[PDB]
Amino acid sequence: MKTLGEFIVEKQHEFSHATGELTALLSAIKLGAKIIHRDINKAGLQKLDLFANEKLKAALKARDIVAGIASEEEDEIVVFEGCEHAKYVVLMDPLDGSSNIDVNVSVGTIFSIYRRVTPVGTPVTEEDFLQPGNKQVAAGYVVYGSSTMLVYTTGCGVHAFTYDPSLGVFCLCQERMRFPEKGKTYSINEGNYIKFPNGVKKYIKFCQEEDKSTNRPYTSRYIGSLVADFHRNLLKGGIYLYPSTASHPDGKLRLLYECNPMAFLAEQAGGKASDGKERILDIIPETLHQRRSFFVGNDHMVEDVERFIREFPDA
Amino acid sequence: MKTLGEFIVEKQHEFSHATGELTALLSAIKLGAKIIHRDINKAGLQKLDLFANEKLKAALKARDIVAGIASEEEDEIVVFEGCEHAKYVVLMDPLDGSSNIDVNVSVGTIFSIYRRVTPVGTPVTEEDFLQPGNKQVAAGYVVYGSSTMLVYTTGCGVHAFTYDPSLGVFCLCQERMRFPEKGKTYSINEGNYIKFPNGVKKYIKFCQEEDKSTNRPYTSRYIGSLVADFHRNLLKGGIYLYPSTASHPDGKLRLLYECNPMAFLAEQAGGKASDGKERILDIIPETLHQRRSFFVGNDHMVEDVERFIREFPDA
Amino acid sequence: MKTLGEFIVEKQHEFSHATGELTALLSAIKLGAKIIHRDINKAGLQKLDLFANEKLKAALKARDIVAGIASEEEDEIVVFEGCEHAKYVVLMDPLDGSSNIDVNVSVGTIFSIYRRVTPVGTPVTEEDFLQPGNKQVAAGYVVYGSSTMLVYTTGCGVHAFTYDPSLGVFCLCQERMRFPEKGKTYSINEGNYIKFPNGVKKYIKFCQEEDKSTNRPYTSRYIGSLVADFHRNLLKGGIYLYPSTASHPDGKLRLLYECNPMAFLAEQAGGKASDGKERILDIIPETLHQRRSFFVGNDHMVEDVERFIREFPDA
Amino acid sequence: MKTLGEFIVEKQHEFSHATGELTALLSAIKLGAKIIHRDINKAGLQKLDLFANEKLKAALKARDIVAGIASEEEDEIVVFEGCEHAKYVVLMDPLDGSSNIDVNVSVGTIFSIYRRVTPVGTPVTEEDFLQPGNKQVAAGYVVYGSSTMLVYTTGCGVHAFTYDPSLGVFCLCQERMRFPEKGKTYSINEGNYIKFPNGVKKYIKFCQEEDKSTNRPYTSRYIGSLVADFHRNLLKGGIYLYPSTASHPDGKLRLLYECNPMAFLAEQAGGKASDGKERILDIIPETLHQRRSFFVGNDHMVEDVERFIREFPDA
Ligand SMILES: O=P(O)(O)OC[C@H]1O[C@](O)(CO)[C@@H](O)[C@@H]1O
Ligand SMILES: O=P(O)(O)OC[C@H]1O[C@](O)(CO)[C@@H](O)[C@@H]1O
Ligand SMILES: O=P(O)(O)OC[C@H]1O[C@](O)(CO)[C@@H](O)[C@@H]1O
Ligand SMILES: O=P(O)(O)OC[C@H]1O[C@](O)(CO)[C@@H](O)[C@@H]1O
Repeated sequence: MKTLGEFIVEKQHEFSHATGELTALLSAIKLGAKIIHRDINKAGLQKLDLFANEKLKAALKARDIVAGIASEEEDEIVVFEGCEHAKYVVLMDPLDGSSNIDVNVSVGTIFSIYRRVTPVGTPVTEEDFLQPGNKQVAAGYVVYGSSTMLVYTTGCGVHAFTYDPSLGVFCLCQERMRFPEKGKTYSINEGNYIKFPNGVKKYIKFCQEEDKSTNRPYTSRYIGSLVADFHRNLLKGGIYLYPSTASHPDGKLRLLYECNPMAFLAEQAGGKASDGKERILDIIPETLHQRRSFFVGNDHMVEDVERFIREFPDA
Repeated sequence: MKTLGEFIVEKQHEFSHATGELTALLSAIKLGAKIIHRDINKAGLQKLDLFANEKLKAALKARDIVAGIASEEEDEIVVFEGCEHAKYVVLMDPLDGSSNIDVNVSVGTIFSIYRRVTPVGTPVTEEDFLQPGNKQVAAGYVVYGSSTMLVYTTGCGVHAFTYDPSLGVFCLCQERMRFPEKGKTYSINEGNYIKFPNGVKKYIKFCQEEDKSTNRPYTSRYIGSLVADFHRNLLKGGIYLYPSTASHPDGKLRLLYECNPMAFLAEQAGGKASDGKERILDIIPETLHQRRSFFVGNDHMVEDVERFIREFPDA
Repeated sequence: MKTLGEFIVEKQHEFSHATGELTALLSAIKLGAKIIHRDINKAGLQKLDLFANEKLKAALKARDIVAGIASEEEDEIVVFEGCEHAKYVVLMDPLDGSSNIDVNVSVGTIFSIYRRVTPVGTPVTEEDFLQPGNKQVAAGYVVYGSSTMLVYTTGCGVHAFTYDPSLGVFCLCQERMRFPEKGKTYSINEGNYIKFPNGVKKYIKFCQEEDKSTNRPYTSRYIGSLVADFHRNLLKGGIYLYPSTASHPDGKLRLLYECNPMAFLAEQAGGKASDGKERILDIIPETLHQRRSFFVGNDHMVEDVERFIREFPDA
Repeated sequence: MKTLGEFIVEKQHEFSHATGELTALLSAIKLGAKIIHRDINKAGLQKLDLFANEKLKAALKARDIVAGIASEEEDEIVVFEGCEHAKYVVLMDPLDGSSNIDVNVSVGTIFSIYRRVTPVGTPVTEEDFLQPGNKQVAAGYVVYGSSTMLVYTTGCGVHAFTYDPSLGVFCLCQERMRFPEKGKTYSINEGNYIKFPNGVKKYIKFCQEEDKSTNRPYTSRYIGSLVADFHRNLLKGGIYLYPSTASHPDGKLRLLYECNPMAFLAEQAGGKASDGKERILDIIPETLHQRRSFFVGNDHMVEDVERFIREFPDA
């Protein structure tokens, strides 16, 4: 058995070799993950979003390693007083899958870590949080399901750890997660069908056609939690889609707090992350809460989606 | 706080007032639930189906309260040697949602309890397991999600309990679960679209139409675990569908191990359970592993499905 | 692995064959044990005595199996309203080893169960609680140490179970506990030396003499918790002593809440329990809070104590 | 609530301000503590000494922060291959209180940390482990009792943390532990009376005299585990004694693995640690497994012991 902290130490080559800092950063994350897990694993016994938000903020501030954070739950960025010396910033989706807490269905936490651009000693600015996904030095998520797992990458593969309640520690369970050769599952809220872009509706149809030669029709799975749907598709192969709709002209997901980190992860796993046309990681952010269409998963599936959008433009 | 065992004692009027027996029966179930939960909550650290199966069988035999069991994992019924005196039989789906174990997604256990028809002292026969759903004296499920819960009914409402890891006991969290007034979510594997009965495809379309007056289009949620999808729809309102397809001419779900218990539960919660035409609970079983189309959830939604099937017969 | 409840079922011959009742009784005890354990295992994170007291009382009342209880923490007996039909009474030392809670040292719970003498339907009276130890139908203790264990007897051996935090259940770990052939440890608060009866001081000296032929000098162990000292001496052999002193003319331990149950246990394990002269179990109680000198453990050691008291009377 | 790791960060002034290293060191310790706790909390469900030994060694090697270790269970010192660059060495008593594991009585782990004297890059030598107690830069213990706690010091007070099973993390419960103004408990194995040094026997007598003005006679407590007896005496006041006997001419405790660390702790808490004549921390070690008489606890009590030894020399 190998713990997360022991793995961090063992993989010196990652994170620009600043091993000491990576341990402090993830230590904050897992502590928050342990705390949130505790409240969630006893939910029965707009509320937990705030709790997760506060717990993660406080833990990150307590390691005196982060200069400030950006949260999907907050309007502005949060500058940690006394941490003007820190050189890292974190963006996070404290609790992804809000509609799943009360139903005892999987939810998760997403985090994205960037190295600040603004001078140390001084206070961080939106400038530090509006960097393109391709500049992240770290990203990952925590999934609170039948078991609680932490998954992350720094640019050298996707590593997964499982919390062992018997010990109270996270243990390595998979060192190099990779999408399988092909996918056969699509995850999308088909309820919003009529309002989907025409190219996406064509793709859906494609998925439902009978062609055993290509494993079609595909299987449909949609948990309602991006972290949970992503996790499954990475292990079993599949694609997750959330295009623009009536309610969300520019998609629903936040580009900075959700799209980029999951994109950095999908890619490090051999997958692909797109907004239907361009690479999510190369998009230049314009606002802190900018949303974006998201298509992530097996490369061939995302490509298919991209192709249908091409051949069938304008919803 | 009130435990499951203390609730059993307090609700003497239920289970034909044979309180002592109900406690032994559920004690077996929760023990199995605790054991399975342990292996599942540490899965990372066709396999668990067998483990759950053996654990539940052994626990039920150890209470010397059940005469024999029928399992979805077994070809024949299991007669408990030395229990020919027992007067109850149990049918069970040890682990529902096989495709979810490896992905850390919710799975569950389903159980159905009948009073034997064959004379005590003698060994139980399929006759005891081929009774119609409306004769069950008890039914329920265990859902292993962000938290582990046990849900059951004996004919007087649906009761839910949450496992408290801090104590190692199940506590009441909801004494009378009821479907809300209306539902706005449909759960079905849309991947199998083209092969669905024509009436179901029409219903799907119905669900996707824009009519704010009726909360349409509906939301789409499909976890892939019947227990998890059912649980959510009961708390939030919704319908779960699994019609006949190419792969499953008579639906996929087993009538005795899955349909009947969930049906007894849906009904006790104010919902409705149908195979598209008739009431699941009044169907006379023909074989031990008989499958059946299943439509369960809010009454108005099931009725809609029934109506479309009527107006659009033959797939 | 075998659980406590499964062991209860398997040993039908015990408890006058009223198996159903024994399960309800111990179920109350272990629930209280689980609850107390939870608060104790997080003490750091005259107070717990009250908490343990209330929790045990409530659990016993909730099984609707006990008519009333007598507690070392209470002045009077407690009559359970609505339980006038119950036919069992319980005496208990909710938290034995008060001076050990704050220091993270072992403490325990002791319980004694009698069948009532007064007519059912009517309310129990002190008469039901002032019966001699030899009439107990059940007795045992819970020890909260490095691990939490429940130990009990109904008159057919001493059975021990260990709480498995991984499962949240008590498992059999020893079905027939017996004192070893000989003991080599004495447990007494030697601080109260000068005030000990002369016969006891002689015995102490005896214990400290050099005579390898008899394993002397003996080892001295005194945890300060009767349950913890008893437990060790039963597994490893030894004697526990608490004679009369300046502060306690009639010993410190309560005859009904501490002496009798531990005596019933010592005896069932092949040991012996005395007040220095007579058998604890045959003493006729005079008051609810009557105290008594106590000498329990390996038979040969208790006999030695009895002999010195004889040869050296009057402190 | 504040975690151990967050406290480490907050107390930068300690450990020569090399905060990053202290976190890695204690991280190893607590991981070992979590692992051992797991096996101990399920002992029922010469053996654990070895298990604790291996687990602690491996954890320390995995942080790549220690150059080598000295264990009470090992004949020679252990040089960590690949860690010749490390600049810290650790001496440890993996499992203190061997005679307590099987009886579910408290046991603990003791550790002592020194900065190496030999050149980095090269392999550590006994020279690095034979330094006097006053050169330790860190010391502490883990006590596995009703709850599991970690206690340590670097020279600025004694800090205690309690493991929270609900979270799987150690939380601060006491930042500055100090012996109370006076003590009233003595901990010694009085079984070895006749062979004790004459001065110690006089002290024992002293402890048993009646003099309410000085809280005499004192209370006697002896758990059999040095870590557990020490812990209690520090919280409640008291003295722990283990003089030379027939079996142990130079006392039983090891000077390096037990005496020094506990001494560094006693002192940092306002107490005193002596071998009956000189200060334990200033003794120059001669051998790796050198034993020594030990008298630790409230300063006035140790002084009394020292005085009686003076006035009554030669056993
Ligand atoms: O309810 P909808 O429209 O399907 O949105 C679900 C999506 O929203 C989120 O809950 C929040 O971004 C995602 O986790 C999930 O994929
Ligand atoms: O993979 P499919 O065809 O969607 O089937 C999923 C269904 O099968 C089961 O896993 C087994 O009955 C159900 O729990 C679930 O609803
Ligand atoms: O503090 P003392 O006088 O040694 O008494 C300790 C005894 O008192 C109790 O704490 C209470 O009866 C026992 O558990 C223990 O054996
Ligand atoms: O069995 P004895 O001689 O009292 O020795 C007990 C002492 O030995 C140890 O178990 C080992 O050093 C200590 O923890 C304890 O204080």
